Amino acid sequence: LDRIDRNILNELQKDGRISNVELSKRVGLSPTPCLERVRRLERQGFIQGYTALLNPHYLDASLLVFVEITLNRGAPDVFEQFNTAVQKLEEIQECHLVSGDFDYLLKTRVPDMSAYRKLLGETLLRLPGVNDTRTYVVMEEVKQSNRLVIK
Amino acid sequence: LDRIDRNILNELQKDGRISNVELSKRVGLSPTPCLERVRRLERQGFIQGYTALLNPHYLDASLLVFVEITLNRGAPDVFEQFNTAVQKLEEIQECHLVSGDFDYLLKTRVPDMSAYRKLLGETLLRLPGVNDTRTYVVMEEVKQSNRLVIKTR
Amino acid sequence: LDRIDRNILNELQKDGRISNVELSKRVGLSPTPCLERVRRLERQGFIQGYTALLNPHYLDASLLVFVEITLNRGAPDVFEQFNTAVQKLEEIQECHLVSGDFDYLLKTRVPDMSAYRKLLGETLLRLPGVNDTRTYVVMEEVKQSNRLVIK
Amino acid sequence: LDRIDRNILNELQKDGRISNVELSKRVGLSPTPCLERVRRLERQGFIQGYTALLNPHYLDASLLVFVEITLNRGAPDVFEQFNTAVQKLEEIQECHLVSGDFDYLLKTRVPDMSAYRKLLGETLLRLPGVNDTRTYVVMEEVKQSNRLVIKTR
Amino acid sequence: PGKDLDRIDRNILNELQKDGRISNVELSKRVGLSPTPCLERVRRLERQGFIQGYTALLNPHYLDASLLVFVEITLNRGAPDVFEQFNTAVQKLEEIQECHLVSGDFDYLLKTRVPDMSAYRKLLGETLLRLPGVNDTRTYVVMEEVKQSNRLVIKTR
Amino acid sequence: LDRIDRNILNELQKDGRISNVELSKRVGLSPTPCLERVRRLERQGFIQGYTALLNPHYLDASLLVFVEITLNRGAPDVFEQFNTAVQKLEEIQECHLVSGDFDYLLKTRVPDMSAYRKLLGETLLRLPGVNDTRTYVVMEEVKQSNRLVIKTR
Amino acid sequence: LDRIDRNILNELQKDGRISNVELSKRVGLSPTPCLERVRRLERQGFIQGYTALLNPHYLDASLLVFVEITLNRGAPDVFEQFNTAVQKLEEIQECHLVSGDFDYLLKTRVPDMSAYRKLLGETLLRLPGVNDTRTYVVMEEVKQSNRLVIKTR
Amino acid sequence: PGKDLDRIDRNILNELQKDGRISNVELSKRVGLSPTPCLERVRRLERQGFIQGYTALLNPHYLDASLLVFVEITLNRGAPDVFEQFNTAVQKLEEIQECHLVSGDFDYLLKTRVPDMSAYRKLLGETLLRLPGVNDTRTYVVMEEVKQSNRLVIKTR
Repeated sequence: LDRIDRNILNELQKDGRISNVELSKRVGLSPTPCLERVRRLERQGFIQGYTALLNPHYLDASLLVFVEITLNRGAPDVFEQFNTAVQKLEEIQECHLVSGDFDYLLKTRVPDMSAYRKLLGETLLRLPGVNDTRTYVVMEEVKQSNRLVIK
Repeated sequence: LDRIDRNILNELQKDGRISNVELSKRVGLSPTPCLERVRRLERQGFIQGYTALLNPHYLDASLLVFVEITLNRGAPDVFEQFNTAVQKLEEIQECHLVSGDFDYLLKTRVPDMSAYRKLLGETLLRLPGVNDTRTYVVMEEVKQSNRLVIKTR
Repeated sequence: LDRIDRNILNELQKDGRISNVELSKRVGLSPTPCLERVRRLERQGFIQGYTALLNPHYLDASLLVFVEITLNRGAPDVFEQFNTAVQKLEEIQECHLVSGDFDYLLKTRVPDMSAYRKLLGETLLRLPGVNDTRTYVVMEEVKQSNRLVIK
Repeated sequence: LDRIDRNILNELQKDGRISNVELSKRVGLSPTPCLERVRRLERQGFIQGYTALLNPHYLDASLLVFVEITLNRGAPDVFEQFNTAVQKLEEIQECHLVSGDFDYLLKTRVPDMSAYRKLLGETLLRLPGVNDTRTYVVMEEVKQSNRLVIKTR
Repeated sequence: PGKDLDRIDRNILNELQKDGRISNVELSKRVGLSPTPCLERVRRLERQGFIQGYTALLNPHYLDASLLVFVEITLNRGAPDVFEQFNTAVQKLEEIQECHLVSGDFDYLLKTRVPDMSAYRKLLGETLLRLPGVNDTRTYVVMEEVKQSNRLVIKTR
Repeated sequence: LDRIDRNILNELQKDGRISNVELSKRVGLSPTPCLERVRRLERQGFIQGYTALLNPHYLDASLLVFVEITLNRGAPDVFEQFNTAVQKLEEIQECHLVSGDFDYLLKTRVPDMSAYRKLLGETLLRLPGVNDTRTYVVMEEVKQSNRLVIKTR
Repeated sequence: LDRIDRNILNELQKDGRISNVELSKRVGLSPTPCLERVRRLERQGFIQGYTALLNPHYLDASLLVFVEITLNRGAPDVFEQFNTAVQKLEEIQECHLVSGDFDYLLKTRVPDMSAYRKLLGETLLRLPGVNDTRTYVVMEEVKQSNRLVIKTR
Repeated sequence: PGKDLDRIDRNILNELQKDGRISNVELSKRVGLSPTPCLERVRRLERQGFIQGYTALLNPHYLDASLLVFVEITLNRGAPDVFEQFNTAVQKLEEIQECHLVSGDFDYLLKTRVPDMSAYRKLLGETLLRLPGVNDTRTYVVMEEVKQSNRLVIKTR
């Protein structure tokens, strides 16, 4: 939880394609000193992993859509079971248990407007305990970065 | 739109921090032969870039919250203004313009439940055009991966 | 308004590509007798015209979307002017002045989810007098026939 | 995806009832040379078919009305059932499955305002799954053309 | 252009509604024809259905019913007859003079007349919300009645 | 209030065209006796007058439509203007000023849906300072009686 | 009610920890005199007791959340069960049974948003015959005083 | 794991809330330490902020306030301070003991106490709906109070 590392944190999420060469340079250390420090950050918990970003506008997935799901609270394992079922599906980026008129907010991604339809009713609406599902297609995404705010 | 490149992609996202040789190790290729190919993907538009994923639990953003915002269609630049004004605010991660009741959906991470009350109506409600702002706090984030679905085929 | 013509009406909208050869045959007359009758129906008002149907799933227009528009009643020519402005736009199949929470129901058609966005705010939301616009994209069209019901 | 075929299409829709030669008259082609080409479009999938457009004002369908229907998500076959049950009803023209509040949008033409009250709750409300049905009658239809947008280019 | 409604029967109708107690004799004078021909005339109108009946008008102020209020009933459909069950259930309460099934955000527009506000509050819910399956209700108390005439528009040409 | 009177009113309300010889038989009294009572029952102000009921469907007013009208909150006088200016309009059968999200509620009848579109805007929207105007066509007028509730006890 | 008493209550409500020597100075009377009054003021039942106010933020209860709970309309006894079974739950600060779209309203406090997710479902959803359960986290508790309104006049 | 709250100050707190009039002496006995050390102890707690103050509890039944009702206020945002203007405006009416700004379908959850139903009806609108810009309101009358304790949860370990 050292403060000096915060720089190694921001730059790292800024360009995962930065080896000790440039990573352990812009910071203010040598290719070994803190490069072993950013390594410790990978185990400490900070860095959970690394990944590359892509533009679905290319790979069949140029269509993003959110889905509000409201399932009827029946058996105590209502959510527990749901979560341990929705995760087993990769065609859905996110999913959160919120508070209000609905319970979950899935963020599924698909190619065409036709694809999504097929996703729901076949599996999405086939999830355990679902009762109502309001679909919201995004006509324009103006911001999307899992990057946090490191000072 | 290549074949082997697909596995390349799937591999890079399954693990971004990979060495040149390792990146072309279990893919079915030779070191020098195919490891720089990724550059054409980065030049064209396949690879948008690379980034590290940190745990918001161990950083100053332990709390997450969504918001349904509705912009008042006053001037045609109603949307244009919102967009070119919400980006500057690093407090919010994802921002979308959807169809339906509300118009925008913002996924924001405020360190504390109060911080959000602060973010809201001090830099949030004061956004270019806005009628209502229904907020939905997340009690349990169960899935969160910006990873797409690359399928060999 | 002859009854016997109703058959010539249904078949005609059933296959516009039916010349006197087959059209003036299935009915029960000769290639001349009523073929001159279906001609009269074209002037009488019944037949307004003929057209061919296509599947946008091919030609860039595989994305259909409805838009509820609610404009603030300001000057008496509020609708009059609107209608004499929205018609001058071809990228919109239908448009009706309804009664209720909103005033109009446009049926615009476009290629990608990105196209539509560009349509609105640039022109759609630029229409004279508009104040609120709720967008509804169709994820699945299960029926679409301008065909009426002739008995 | 041809060039001249585009003008062909635009012409056919601008006027379906056209003779073989006339269909290839002002397009920039010769009679026999290009008039049967349309067949490949009809065989492939470009031309869905031809139809005549009659005035609902002079027929027994002078009145038009839209309806926002919401189906209750009970069984996954909730949609499948609605679909394979609304087609059989020739009383309704267009039926769509949209996203948002309600789920379906039906454009129907009932001869008289009463006829609709009849159509509704006698063959309408009794459809496979349904919670609410908000109706919006049309006071003035200003635009109605199934014509698409073919642009030369 | 049909209907073919007698140029004279029209005036008859307009007259009867304008005044529902007019004598046939005077009536026949106001329309021209002899008394007898007018009687079997209004009769054939009162027969067909053009005329549903006659009634007297009372002052909603001289009798406990001064307060007039409108209500909007948006009910939940779930028994393909709900609109019928509801309808054939509001015809039993004289405390409501008009019930209509309109399109839009709500389904029913009711016109109710009660003496007090608390008289309405009573009618509301204790008999109103309890009506055949209904979600919520919007209430609009009349502040002033500028126009109110059940008179139709007979085109006496 | 005289019970026989209250009974006269009721009977009369049920049907006023009835003869005194009949109205007398109902209340159980000689013709003249209460016929002079129904007379004073008028003069006093209990009976605003008599009228016949006509079926709109048979004539020309099958389309009954209620309109919700709101006025500009600017000049306060507008309302008083609106009032004495909306009575003249024959097509407007009833107009009430209520308290709530809107200001007035007009009950109008017309033949064609077009007729309405004509009324609205050519004269309806041109009314003394009008802001909003929401329309509600009726699908079924399940009840319409100006009859009050008199208790014959 | 004695004005001095009503004044004693109020003063006491404002702050009860104050000494009698002080509470006596406020009401303008010798210590003993009304100190015996505040005593009978207790015994009678006007004062349910005394308590200190603690800031939740400082301790561990910065997340205050209200939950709307509905029960199964089956067995009527459930409610009586729910009641005497929900009091034991320390995390549930307040529970009221109201009339409306839902049955109860519980005010609970927890440290982490996780803590809530834990409560809800592990014990909260396991309550005596519960049907629906809508949660409402609070962003700002702008007012919280069990103080009543006593009129010192 | 911080805060570092004295194992003894905790019991102090729990005690003070359990009973707000306890004598310091008795208090010091209940926690162990001598009276004096306990006094400058509760003081440093009453100083920092752990303790906001002391109050007596009155019977909402022996005083006109028997009826308790909850209301849900969903207001319209349009003056980026509306939430502040509203908040700093509900703190002037003692007839409302709890006002919270929660997420979801509505914005405010208020807890109001009035003697009569008509007393509430009065508070409602005449002072309620008139509050700093608010759309509509939902009302929930308490039928029975099963649990009600402002007591927090001090972990005396």
